[PDB]
Amino acid sequence: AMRLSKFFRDFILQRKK
Repeated sequence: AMRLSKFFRDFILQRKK
């Protein structure tokens, strides 16, 4: 699974507004 996928995703979800 990893915490990577979510991690930069957590970057992503804020980038997409």
